[PDB]
This record gives sequence, structure tokens and C-alpha cells, in this order.
Amino acid sequence: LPASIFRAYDIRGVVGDTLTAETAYWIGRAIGSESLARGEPCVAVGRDGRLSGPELVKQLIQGLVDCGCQVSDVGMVPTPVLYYAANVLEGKSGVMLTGSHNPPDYNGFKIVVAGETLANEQIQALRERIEKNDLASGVGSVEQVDILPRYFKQIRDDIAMAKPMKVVVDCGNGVAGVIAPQLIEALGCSVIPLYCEVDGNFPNHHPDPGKPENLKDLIAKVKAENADLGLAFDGDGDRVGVVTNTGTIIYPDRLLMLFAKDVVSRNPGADIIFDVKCTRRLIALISGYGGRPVMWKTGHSLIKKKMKETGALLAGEMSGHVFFKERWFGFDDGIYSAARLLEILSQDQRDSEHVFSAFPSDISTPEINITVTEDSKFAIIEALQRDAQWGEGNITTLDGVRVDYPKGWGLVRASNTTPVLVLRFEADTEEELERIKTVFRNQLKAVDSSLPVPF
Ligand SMILES: O=P(O)(O)O[C@H]1OC[C@@H](O)[C@H](O)[C@H]1O
Ligand SMILES: [Zn+2]
Repeated sequence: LPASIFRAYDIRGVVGDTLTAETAYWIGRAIGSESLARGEPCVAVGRDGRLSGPELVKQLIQGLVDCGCQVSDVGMVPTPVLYYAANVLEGKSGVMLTGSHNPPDYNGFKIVVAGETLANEQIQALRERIEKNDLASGVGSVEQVDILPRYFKQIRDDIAMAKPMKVVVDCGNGVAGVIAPQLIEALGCSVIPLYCEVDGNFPNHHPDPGKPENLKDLIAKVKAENADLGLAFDGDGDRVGVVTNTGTIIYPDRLLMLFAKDVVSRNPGADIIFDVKCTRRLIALISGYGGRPVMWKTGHSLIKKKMKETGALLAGEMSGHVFFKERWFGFDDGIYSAARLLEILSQDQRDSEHVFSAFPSDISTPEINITVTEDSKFAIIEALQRDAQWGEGNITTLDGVRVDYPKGWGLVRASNTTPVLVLRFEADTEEELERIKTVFRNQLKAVDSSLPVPF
């Protein structure tokens, strides 16, 4: 199999190119073998609404069965519903067949084995099992499990909306359409659906709420319908995007401020995790409410591992993966997070625009991406970590280099999903924003004067 599909957080490829039915089978065999090695014969399997789902999921299941595993086939569900299954069924292992927010032809595997979400060397270990034929053999079984109603009920029973809300819900023709509009209605909302038909061709916009262009239709509908809030889900439902009644995009780091206040209010001293892409304003906010802010690496699998390490009750990423442990299970879930948000907003007499505008804000850049090579991106970062000079500030090298100054911050890191360098800048004035950008531009140039600096 191609090595390129085995990434830091999960397995991801293009069907008909780097991913085939045969690939899914052997990946199934590798996951089954690892699960068995960890004492777990029971594995849940889910798939999103992609065109290739039916073909690949059958092979993934057969690979697991051929290890001797007992598979629980939960059918077509959002990613968090698969994670849910791997928390409430007999087994603590689960595999989700998903291409996340990517174009129609993409697919992949998100993997939990004996409670732990695999990343880094563990994903490489799967690749290595297949190369070595270090694989279990046995006569397993498959049982169909209808888990969506249990998930639905578990959320509905945990949430208490104080007053009715009107909410536009954009599923991007992804799999969140199987539950999100129905569940949000059941919580006590009027729901205006947008692109909620599950359609793996994604004929409307990419199901990627992290890009403002993909929220354009949502913003317009919120305004046209006088809605209280707009919500968007990514293709597999583990990311959420948020729009106020006035059409303001609420980025996930600011969403996390509202959630952090909520969680810490009931859990003094709770650890709250956020990734290196999130606003410095989060650090002060969590600390002020008596929480312990923990900055960590970008990447859903890595955040999940850190949750376990720290006992954190809540985590969030700038990309919109939000992880509730309090009242929940600790995995990322856009649908649950949407429910938690609606609960909080419903208990405030103010509109969603004013609830969010109350929090301090910096001036933030849109994300900067610089295309480099897959085989040079980590070396550029290593070079910066070795050689760079940042002036006076708090320097963090846990993921790339982030520097926090008195009045702003900057970040450069390697993407683990694309051959690019990712940069973020934010400051409380335009002047400071430019000063920080200049520092970073000069440090990049000092490593390699030929690097593009599109900022
Ligand atoms: O390409 P990366 O930045 O490495 O990862 C992205 O895709 C995975 C998400 O968990 C991250 O938050 C998102 O930023
Ligand atoms: Zn996703």
C-alpha cells in the first residue's frame, strides 16, 4: 500500500488512486490485529455519506471479521456517533470510514483501539503490520446495530433549552443531515434546513465550515429568515461553524470562550485544552474563571490523547473540533457541541450577536498557507526551532513555533494533512499585527530566502 495515506492523525486518501477496496480490506486486517493485541475483540464500524462508502466499508468489515473480531456495524452515521458507539457498546474499539471535509473522491479511516485514538507512530504501526504480514487470522462475526436513536435520546435528555430559538442548519449535503436538523428541532427549536439531503456529490458547497465562502448561503438565510443563529457542519459532523443573528462568523476559539465559562462554572480548576491556532484571549479568559488553560498541538487525535493525559473537561481547535468531557465522553462532536451552544444561548435574554460581542477580541488574520514540499515541511520547522530569533516574547515549540507577545501572537507550523506551512497572526492593533508579521517574514527568510512570504 502507498505510505502517503498513513498520516499523523488518521488514514486519508483518494478513492481510485491511493485508496481502493483492497486497501480497505488490509487496513481492516491491521486494525483488527491491533485491537486484538490490546485485548479487544469487539470493534464498531461506521461510514459517512460518501459515494465510496458502501464499497469500502464492506471490505473494512471483512478485514476485521477475518481477524476473529466481533464487528458492530452501525451503518451510515456521523463520525461522533461512531465514537459514541465505541463508548457505549461492549467494545472500546471503533473505525469510522470518512473523508471528513474533503472533495467527493476522498475517503479515509479514523481509528480508536481499546479506548485510544491512534496517531503518529501508531498509524505507522498499522502500515508496518501489513508490510510484515503481522496479522491476526480468525473467524469473526458482524452484528448490525441501530445506534442513532440511542445517541439522539442521550443528547435530548441531557439538554434543557430555556426558550424557543429559530435556527438555520447547513449540513453541506454531508452525513449530519441524518440527525442534526431533527435533533435540534427536538431540543425546542424551529429549524430551517439548508443542504440537509445526504448527497456524496456535494453539489452545493464543500462541507467545510472553516472557510467563510462555505457559510455565505447560511449567512444570507439567517438574515432573510430573521433567525436567531446559523449552524454549519462539516462532511462527517465532527466540526461545527457558527453564525450570529446578524451574520457574524463566530470562530471556534471564541465559541470555546463561551463553553469554557460554562464548564468551569461547575468545575473549579478544570483543565481546558485549545490548539496553537487559537486566540491568546482564551488563555486569559480560562484563567480568569479559575480554569487551567492548556495549549496543545493541532490535530483532533492529538487533542484527544491530551484530554486523557490531563483529565481536561473540555477542548477545542480553531478548525471547529470541539471535545466535551463534562456531561459527555470526551470525543469531538459538532452535533453535541451545537446542542450545548443552543442550551447556553437559550438561557440568555440577549441575542447571539450580543452574547459573543461581550468577550474581548483581537484583530485576526485569515489563515495563511504556503505550499512547500511534503518532504521539506518538517525540516523548515526544525530549522526555525533551531535557528530563529523572535525578540522578547513567550516562545512555544510544541507544534511549530508560536510566539506570544504583550499585544499579540504569531504562529508557523507544518500541516499534517497537506504539503503546506500554516500561519496565524492576531493582535490588538493593526500596527502590532504588522510588527509581528514582519518578525515572522524575516525569520522565514533567514531560514530560506527563497520561501514565499504571502503576508
Ligand atoms: O492540516 P492540519 O492543520 O494539520 O489539521 C487540520 O485537520 C485536522 C484538524 O483536527 C485540525 O484542527 C486542522 O487544522
Ligand atoms: Zn470532520
